[PDB]
Amino acid sequence: DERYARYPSLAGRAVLITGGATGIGASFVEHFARQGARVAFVDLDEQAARALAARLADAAHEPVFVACDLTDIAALRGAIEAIRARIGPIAALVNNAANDVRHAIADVTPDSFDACIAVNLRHQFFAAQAVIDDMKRLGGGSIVNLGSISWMLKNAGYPVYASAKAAVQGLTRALARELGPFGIRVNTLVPGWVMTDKQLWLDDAGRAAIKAGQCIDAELLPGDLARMALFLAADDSRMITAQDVVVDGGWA
Amino acid sequence: DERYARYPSLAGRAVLITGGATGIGASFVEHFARQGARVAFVDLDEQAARALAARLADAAHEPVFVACDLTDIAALRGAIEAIRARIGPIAALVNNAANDVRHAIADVTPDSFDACIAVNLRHQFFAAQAVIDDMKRLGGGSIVNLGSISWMLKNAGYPVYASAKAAVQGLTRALARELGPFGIRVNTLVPGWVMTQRRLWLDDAGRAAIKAGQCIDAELLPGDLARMALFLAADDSRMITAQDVVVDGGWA
Amino acid sequence: DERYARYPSLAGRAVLITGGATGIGASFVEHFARQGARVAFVDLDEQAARALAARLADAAHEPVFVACDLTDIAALRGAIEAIRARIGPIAALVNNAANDVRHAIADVTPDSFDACIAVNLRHQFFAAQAVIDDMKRLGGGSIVNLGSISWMLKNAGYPVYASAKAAVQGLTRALARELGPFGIRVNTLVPGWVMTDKQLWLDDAGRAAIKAGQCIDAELLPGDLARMALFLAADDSRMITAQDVVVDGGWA
Amino acid sequence: DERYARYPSLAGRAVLITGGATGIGASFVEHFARQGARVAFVDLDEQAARALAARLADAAHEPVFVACDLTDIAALRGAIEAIRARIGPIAALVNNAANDVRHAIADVTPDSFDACIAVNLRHQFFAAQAVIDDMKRLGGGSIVNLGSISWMLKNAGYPVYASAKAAVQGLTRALARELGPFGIRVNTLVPGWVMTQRRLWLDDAGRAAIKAGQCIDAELLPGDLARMALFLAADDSRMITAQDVVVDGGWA
Repeated sequence: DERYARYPSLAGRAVLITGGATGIGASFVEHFARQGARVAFVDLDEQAARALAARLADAAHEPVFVACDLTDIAALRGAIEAIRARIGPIAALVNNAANDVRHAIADVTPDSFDACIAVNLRHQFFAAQAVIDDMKRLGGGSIVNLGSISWMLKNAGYPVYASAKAAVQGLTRALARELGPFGIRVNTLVPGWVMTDKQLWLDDAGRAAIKAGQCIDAELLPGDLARMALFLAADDSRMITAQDVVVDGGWA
Repeated sequence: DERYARYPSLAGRAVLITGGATGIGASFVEHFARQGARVAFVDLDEQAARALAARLADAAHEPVFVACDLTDIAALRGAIEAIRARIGPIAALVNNAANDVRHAIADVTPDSFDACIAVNLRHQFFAAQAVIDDMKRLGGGSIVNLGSISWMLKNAGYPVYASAKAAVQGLTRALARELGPFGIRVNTLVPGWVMTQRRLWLDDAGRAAIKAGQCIDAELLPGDLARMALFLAADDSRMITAQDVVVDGGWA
Repeated sequence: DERYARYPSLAGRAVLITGGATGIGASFVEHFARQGARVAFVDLDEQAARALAARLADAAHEPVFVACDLTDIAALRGAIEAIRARIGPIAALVNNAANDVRHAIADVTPDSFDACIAVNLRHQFFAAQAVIDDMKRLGGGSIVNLGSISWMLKNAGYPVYASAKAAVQGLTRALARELGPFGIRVNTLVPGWVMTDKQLWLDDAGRAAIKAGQCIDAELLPGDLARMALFLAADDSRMITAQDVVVDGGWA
Repeated sequence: DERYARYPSLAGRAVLITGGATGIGASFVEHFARQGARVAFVDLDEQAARALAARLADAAHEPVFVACDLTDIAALRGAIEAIRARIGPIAALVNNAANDVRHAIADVTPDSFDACIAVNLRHQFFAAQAVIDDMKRLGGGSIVNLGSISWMLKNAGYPVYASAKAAVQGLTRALARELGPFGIRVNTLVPGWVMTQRRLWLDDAGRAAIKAGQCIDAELLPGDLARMALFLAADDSRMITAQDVVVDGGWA
């Protein structure tokens, strides 16, 4: 859309997005590709991944995909290595992959707790760990960790997810301190209730909750999040680090 | 600088900046003018205002201004009315004017308290009040209120300034709730220690404090803040409202 | 009530409460009096003040009252002087007086803005200013500034009140830094929606909002706030300073 | 110390503390025991646990304990069941056990990540899970989760610990929402730099950092935290839930 910004510093920039095949992940892939970045992404959904790359084949750089289960850290490290060979040293990382499946407090088991941490928090740390050397060599970079307003609203229904997403604050801040001396910014990008393909299907009370919660009476869309990530990855935000950057219509 | 973003939605957009003639105010005026906006500003200092407009006369629109004292709400309102006559309805307001002069707790008088509130907080409210109808007519807009990390760091030296700048949170949030039904966003933009003053001129302890405080060991510049204001005023940030948008190298 | 704490350090302690005649102010007066403190309070409502002192005449110390309009700083300073003569150097100050009268954005005038700041924020600063020397002489003390969840929830209906109450954060933090070297703690005490005599009179939507907002489905009462203030004024909280101490059932 | 509060509601109250044998854990055990509570604790170190109970055998109730490894959720659950047999239904839980061992970003492995989450966050969830039914039966209760200012200060040196301690916010808030309908409060208790280590033993720079950070130039002690936990577990704090209750001298 011609109304929105063009970021010269993203042209040719190596950008890695996790969980990139669907949802806001796919919006990140599309937006970066349309800015001329050299995008790569990982996901489990190979069919969706191929579709996304195909509809972006007319970008400056067709996005690169590697299938990966991000609960498997060895696999993730291998995928990042394979990606670096194709797009070069990673300059921006969007730690997006998540799973907000509901779970009752009483039903949580040690294994289900661990799985929730694995699919929401743990890979953010290990993906960051794997790109630091690249960013040092580049003279800086930007790591964008996906958070959530879930815990900020004190939502019921998924206590380990709320915990995992609040954890991102600590991850972001700790990494920002250690990586800032190398020009690496680390920020948490916090979506509100994003209307995706998966998310008029609510009941009246759900619509009322969004309208009462948000200050702005409009649907939050993937592109709202993606444009914020563009700015955070671009040179334009070089002194923004350790922030909780909330894009939510004013709810939380 | 050709590395930074261009925002097509700012071309021709009417933007009003308070305290525009010096400091970060002048950086906001210049950045908006260079994006092609129709900029107006107010400032106490007619000479500084004249100089700023003159050196931006080669922009798409030469910035216009009214010299006045915004502790005088009648004068502020008259200035905004005169500006609206010259640039049309206001689409973005940057509520920037401030005065951080130091004051000891014991030296504060009722008059000096009131003056500090007048020059730091009060005009933000009244400038906003004066542009709401324009933004409602336009179908949206963006109000950017300047905050400060002073109170976040619990700085000594200016307790009424710390109070006035913390107050901006409440102003922002209250306005965001009432104005959001019309597509008007209201955010607080929070600078760190901006080198308008510079690190080199400090003593060893002063330099050390900034280096220890910030995550990134680089000088924060007016342009870091101005680029964030561009994004907040542009269509790109349509669902970002009620935020404390901190640009400070990771200090606060 | 015999179930609640007894604070030995409050016995005989000089405690000043502003706006003490009604509402949570009166609850502070009662609670401190029942702990054996030497209480004084200021208020405009002389009838209510006399009633409150009369029903507490059987405490260790009958509370002392001085009528005062806290928009008049000279009067406030005079009242504090008169109070010090009766209860001794002030060891704890509860900056409680407030007025949350609703006001439309469009209806705010320079005078009404100023009056809202005067009756909500300004006297907190000046009462603090007037007790610092006492607390230095005592070797420490505790200043408790009343805040509000209004601005935290981004409530509509009173933008200058929201601003004034957010300002308390800056006041508290700035004072905490400067006064901490003298053992003076400064904290913001933040009530939720307190059910007072003034506040089953809501409509169904109002009750639903409180039940949806609070985590705990019970009425917040003055005593919930008053017990927190006891702890903050007592020796028990000697290392708690610069906090936003929220007592609200989990809403904000 | 006769200067501090006595909480009548803690007499006979069943209180469970994790990591009870050392550090602030032992201070919690002692303070609750001296208030007349029926204390139980778990700890890895059977010898330290035995010593602690022995030196508190003159309390109204000698503390009881189970030595176990709370990275083993089966063992934790078995311990809590054995404790409930000995002290009755649990009315207050202090989720204290932690390990802040330093770790370089590059040295973190999947195993070491998981172990850090296990010893800092995971057991908080499972201990809470194990006491909910008791608190529902009792008609209320208090769960106090230990946080940290580490991540608030953006400390380097232990990124997974910072992550795990930030996660506690989400755990607290999520549990507070679901448990509040039963009168169960859930709060995060956040210590500063507690002198368990002491200022005198630091180098000049270390002392300076605490003096510059804290508003109050005094050593934070275990008792500062323990008294706050008493208040949070006592009836006195019945409407305080979902909070980050920071006891840190004004640093964070």
